[PDB]
Amino acid sequence: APEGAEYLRAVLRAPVYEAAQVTPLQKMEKLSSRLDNVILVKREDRQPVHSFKLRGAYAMMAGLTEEQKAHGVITASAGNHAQGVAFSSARLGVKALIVMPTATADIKVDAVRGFGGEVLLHGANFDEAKAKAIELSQQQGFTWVPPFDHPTVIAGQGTLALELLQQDAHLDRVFVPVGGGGLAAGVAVLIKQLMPQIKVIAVEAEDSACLKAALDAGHPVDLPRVGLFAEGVAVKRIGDETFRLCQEYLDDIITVDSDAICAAVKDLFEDVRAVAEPSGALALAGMKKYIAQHNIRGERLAHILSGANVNFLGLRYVLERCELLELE
Amino acid sequence: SGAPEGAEYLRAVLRAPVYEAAQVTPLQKMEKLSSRLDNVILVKREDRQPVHSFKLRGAYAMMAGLTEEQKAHGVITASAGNHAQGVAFSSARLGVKALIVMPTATADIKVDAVRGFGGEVLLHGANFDEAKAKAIELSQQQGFTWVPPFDHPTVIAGQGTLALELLQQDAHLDRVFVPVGGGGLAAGVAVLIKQLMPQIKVIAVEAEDSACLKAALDAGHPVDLPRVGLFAEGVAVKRIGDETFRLCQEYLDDIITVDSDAICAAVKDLFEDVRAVAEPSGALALAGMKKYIAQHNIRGERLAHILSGANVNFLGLRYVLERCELLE
Amino acid sequence: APEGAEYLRAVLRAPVYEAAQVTPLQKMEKLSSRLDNVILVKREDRQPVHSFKLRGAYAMMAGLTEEQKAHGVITASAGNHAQGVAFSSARLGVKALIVMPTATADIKVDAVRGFGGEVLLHGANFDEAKAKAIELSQQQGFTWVPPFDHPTVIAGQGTLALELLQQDAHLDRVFVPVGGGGLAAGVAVLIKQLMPQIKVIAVEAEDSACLKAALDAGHPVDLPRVGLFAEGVAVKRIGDETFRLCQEYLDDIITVDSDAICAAVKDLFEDVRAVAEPSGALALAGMKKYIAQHNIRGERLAHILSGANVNFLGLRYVLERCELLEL
Amino acid sequence: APEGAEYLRAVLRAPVYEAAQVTPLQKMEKLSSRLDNVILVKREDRQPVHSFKLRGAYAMMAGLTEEQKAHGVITASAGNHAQGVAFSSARLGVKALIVMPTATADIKVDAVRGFGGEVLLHGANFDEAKAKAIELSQQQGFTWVPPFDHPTVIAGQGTLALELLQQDAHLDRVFVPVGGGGLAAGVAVLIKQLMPQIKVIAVEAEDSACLKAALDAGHPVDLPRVGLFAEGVAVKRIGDETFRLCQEYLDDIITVDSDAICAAVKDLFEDVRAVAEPSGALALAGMKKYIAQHNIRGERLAHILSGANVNFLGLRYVLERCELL
Repeated sequence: APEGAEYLRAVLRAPVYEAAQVTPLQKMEKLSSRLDNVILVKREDRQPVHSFKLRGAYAMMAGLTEEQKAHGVITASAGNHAQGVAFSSARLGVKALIVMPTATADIKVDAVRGFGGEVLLHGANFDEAKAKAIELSQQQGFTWVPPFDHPTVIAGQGTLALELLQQDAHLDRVFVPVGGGGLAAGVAVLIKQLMPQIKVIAVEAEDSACLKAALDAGHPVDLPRVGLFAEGVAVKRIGDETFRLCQEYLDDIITVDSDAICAAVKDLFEDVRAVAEPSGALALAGMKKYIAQHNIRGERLAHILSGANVNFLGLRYVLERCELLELE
Repeated sequence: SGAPEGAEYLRAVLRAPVYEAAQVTPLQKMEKLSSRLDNVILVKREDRQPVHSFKLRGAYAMMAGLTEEQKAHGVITASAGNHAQGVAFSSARLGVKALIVMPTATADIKVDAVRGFGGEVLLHGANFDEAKAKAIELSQQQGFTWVPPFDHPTVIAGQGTLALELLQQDAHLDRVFVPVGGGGLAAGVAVLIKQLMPQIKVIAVEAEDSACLKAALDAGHPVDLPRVGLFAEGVAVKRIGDETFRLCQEYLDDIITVDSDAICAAVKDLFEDVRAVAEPSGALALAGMKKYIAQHNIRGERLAHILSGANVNFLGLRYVLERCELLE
Repeated sequence: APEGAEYLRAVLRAPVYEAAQVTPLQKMEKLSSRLDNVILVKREDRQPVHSFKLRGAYAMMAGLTEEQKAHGVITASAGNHAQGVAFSSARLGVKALIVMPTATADIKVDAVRGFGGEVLLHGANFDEAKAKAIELSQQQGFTWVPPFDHPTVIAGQGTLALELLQQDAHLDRVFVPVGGGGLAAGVAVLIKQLMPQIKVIAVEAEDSACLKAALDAGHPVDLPRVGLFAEGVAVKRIGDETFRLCQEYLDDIITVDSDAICAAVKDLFEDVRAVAEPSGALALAGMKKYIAQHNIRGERLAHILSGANVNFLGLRYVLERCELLEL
Repeated sequence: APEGAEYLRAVLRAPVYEAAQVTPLQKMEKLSSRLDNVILVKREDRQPVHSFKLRGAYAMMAGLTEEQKAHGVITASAGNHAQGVAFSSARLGVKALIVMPTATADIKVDAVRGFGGEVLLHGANFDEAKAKAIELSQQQGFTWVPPFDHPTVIAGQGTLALELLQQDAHLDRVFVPVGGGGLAAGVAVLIKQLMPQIKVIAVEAEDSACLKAALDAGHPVDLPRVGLFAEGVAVKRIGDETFRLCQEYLDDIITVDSDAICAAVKDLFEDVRAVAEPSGALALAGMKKYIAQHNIRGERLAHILSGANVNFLGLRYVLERCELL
């Protein structure tokens, strides 16, 4: 449980650039002209695993002891965290086992194996895959790699915000997607240590708003049901350490429905020619709603395209909603 | 430079200054498709060009070859898509005025793409034919040099640089599959390869409802098609070019046609193997190759196709995805 | 006189990456095994102008007022600062006049002109060139671009240190060449705000040690004579604001002679295939002498290759001294 | 003894881009203004081993059978060829032994070891190291990787000329340095198959003109003494196949003295900021002499910076000659 000062030094020490790279901060030209603001996208889809999660996973796994590395790492994931851990394991020479639910698509399982990870199909949902991963952790001595709730993982995602401040120090507000809150905690703790004038706003899907629920209650709480449309942010309970940072450093939170998310997927395809996954377009959808609700004009605003690992046939849903939005 | 022989085309391909605007594009193995089809299946990534289609090669070679008088008088063409984007980019890079005529009903995103590349756009006509008629009239009135989309020896040599790159990126290639609209790309690839590695088979691929080259090969000369399908916009060509048909009839090894559903399946294959979203004409050649592999029971070979373009309407993707879902 | 926190925010705000770029931090293999330390070199020669000075020049010039750019900028420089101001003016669309001594090599003034700067040849030495530059500045109203003594110039150079910390946070010590003191002040203030456990060592040539003289006296002092071998560090008086920061944040200082500098040129050519100018190999020379004097083993030590704009014929002196060392 | 058409197909089939890269063709701005020609330099010093030799070595080594690769490769070289063979062996996963004279400088032995080659120091000169290389080849079954006299080596270097034609098709003349003639043969045969109107001119140091000697006699002869200043072109006898191709396809040959080479080293340092070794500046020197001898103006002229693996202390002699000029 470090203070902001220690987090800043951990962000600097995190060796993310042995696996991840500095990603472009690109102006969205069509959307900037339309919304009377300078809107910039942090293109985390350009990482080797096509999401940001490589940063925190590699940071945590490089920081393990020689003993822990020799016994390998385990985790449970539906996709993006699995590719982060598989890729980091190949680079570090460490055995990695990823438990995924039995219903996981072959393309996702293949991607994890292609990056050098061992895959175990187990469980009817993510909760049963995580139970198997923790059980196997204690039984066979694998080290558990948490997808968000860990200071070294938060520091790793914080490298993203450090790049932002050097790529554009005149930023006014940064919009961050939230699942368990690893990324939001890293961005918010880093920015509040270096350039606290910049507003950090968390964005959540309406049917997956576990941080909003935790903020309302004043502590982490379980959601009764989590929507599955945005896979990456389908988290039932915000993390303990991530909530501590988010409750302390976030300036605001906003929620958006499936329609806004799909509109943002279309916006990013037309402005930067990338197909974001729904959780990758989430922060943009929040920013667009924030801009209208608060009548924001003349500012420099950034959102994180956090991932672009999309199911091809799953794009039918996104495109159908976009067609339905045209009819109105 | 009116009806050149093979040796004169070869030297023309070396002389085309395409690398002042275009770039050498990757030749990638499609891993999933290669393991599934028992061949090494490679894709030439022409979507990686600055205008996201190969048409920059022919347009820039032809426009850079014009006299100092013609350049000072500017160029003109009629197009709503890739050819217009290639002419606009070339004119910006050569510092030459370019006017592009499009039908008044053309979508804003198409018009703005050509404008963003540096081309003046004149909206005129109720269809492509009237847009072309205006452009030819303005060519006679105001002295613009018309830039043909395929039927020109310098345009053909410009596209031929694609095949010269292929021979250096993989000289162990067995067969190359090429989409055909008016025949410019196929003529350049065929004449180049038959001058340097004649043992490589070059096979043209056409949409069933847009096969003006199969019609011209059946008749022995260029003929007009009654109706042309519009699904694959890039290859919606009513009549093959005179010079391209001369080279295609002389140097092609085979031709094949595929229906809309085969194209849609190819779009899905390219999104899952190389993470690109091809437009229908850009997946045409892969559709052609997959039918050819099955009809001829081909195994253990090295086969290449050209992803010729990736300028896609986002909302147009829902038909492609609907057909893919019906395909299982 | 900003505080450490203000310098940190100034470093982050410095728009240096509109002109300069992030330079490699390379390991020197041959030297590392020989001296039993991991020795890293920051390759500032890889900047478009082939010295670090682009960072501070562009930051200061981008930060003027629209009125100041309309009137233009002036500076006096013998080489590397001139190419930084020339390049920054072309990128910013600003008029730049550079006063250089009449004896400046044609290759140096052509490089400044090639980068898009007006050159005025005047003066028997750098002093008379600076005097004419300040004179034209008061008369015609050109904004003077200081080579080192300016918070925004210092903040610009500080971006080098911020890169170092993200490229290797397990560094033990960083060795910095010192002329006027802007780079050493940027590097030292930045690192002491973020990773104060890291040691920052200034390195000066013996016949140009105006920071050593200033530290001995407790204030900036004038040097009677300054050696001209290492052109970039041939400064007679340390800057006021750079001295304040250097006195406050530096961990140590060391001086070296012409033989050490020439030996460090040979080292850099054989390990990383670069021809450093004498000022660019200076920090390495200090590092080697520091390692021996303090018996340093098993540490991670970085120096800055600050520039590689060498007069070809001027290399005879360096090669001559290296042959004498070989004998 | 393949024909021109066969070499062309060899150049296309050479898999050089698995180890080597397409190098820049750069205009020399200062020298182009001074000499009233567009003077372009092909920067083969930017190859991973800092010489063109990685092209020929990788193409030959990749063309070996699986059994040959399993038995390993051997060569004799104290400089650039050693680094090319070493680097190719690391990319192909093949064992390589390199025999070098016992007096070879440490930095040269370490550069070959760093690229992944086994070094055996043996012999009082190059001839004694080569004899040990062939001996170890005949006993243990190492495949001998020739530095120049081999059709696949020649076709590997010829990729350099195929790049040149696509980088600038309005080239008038190309100048190539010659040691054993593998580079010149590959460049000359490639260009004469595709754009024969382009002149190819061999350049040789006077102290090492084994190709001019072979052309005078009409067949490969032995040079009595060879100059060692330009190490990479210090070859006693032109190859058999490289001479056959050079004699048929070159347009001209020109020699230069040491001072011309030194002046060219200074020109390249001031125009492109590289320190060429003497063999790498040889082509430029020949081109400057050619330009004056034939009053060439307003043309597009290319030379090959063939290598920049230089001895630092050796620069003292070059610098002294440049000050005297």
